[PDB]
Amino acid sequence: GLTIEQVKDINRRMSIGEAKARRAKKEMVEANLRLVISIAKKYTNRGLQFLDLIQEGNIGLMKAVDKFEYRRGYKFSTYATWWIRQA
DNA sequence: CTTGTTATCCGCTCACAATTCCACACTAATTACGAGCCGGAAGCATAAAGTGTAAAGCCTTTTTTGCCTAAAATGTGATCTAGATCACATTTATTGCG
Repeated sequence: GLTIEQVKDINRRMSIGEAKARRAKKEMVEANLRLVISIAKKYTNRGLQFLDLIQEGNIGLMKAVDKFEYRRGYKFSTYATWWIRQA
């Protein structure tokens, strides 16, 4: 129900906001890889290998960083490790 | 003097255990719990057309039974001729020999 010319304008500016945020979150999911292996000692030999253990650990950190609020009393080193041990 | 290829050396990843049967005896650790949720099935009686089972109800055919009796098979024993029986004693005829 939109013009083929203007419909592109809506999406072209969405790739700008998601890009400035994506690259900005690539620095938090790289310097915090030490916390993933830290709590990865509670689910070692059980049924899944260690190589596939930090798999659900890295995906969890990338989820918490997105739903994180710097304007909140709780820090990140505690709020992020919540979704990690959940995956 | 500097440069190259080549030879020797090392540590490394790599490929690589072969005399031949059986018997007896023995053996395993670990991820926080509780409340709420949807799940399968506990096997419940239901009910129907459909199916295949299970009583025994008179017919017909087979098979054992008891039957009757007309006609054929079956002892009676004392006398009497045609038959049989043993053992191993002595007499007889067979083919040749000389």
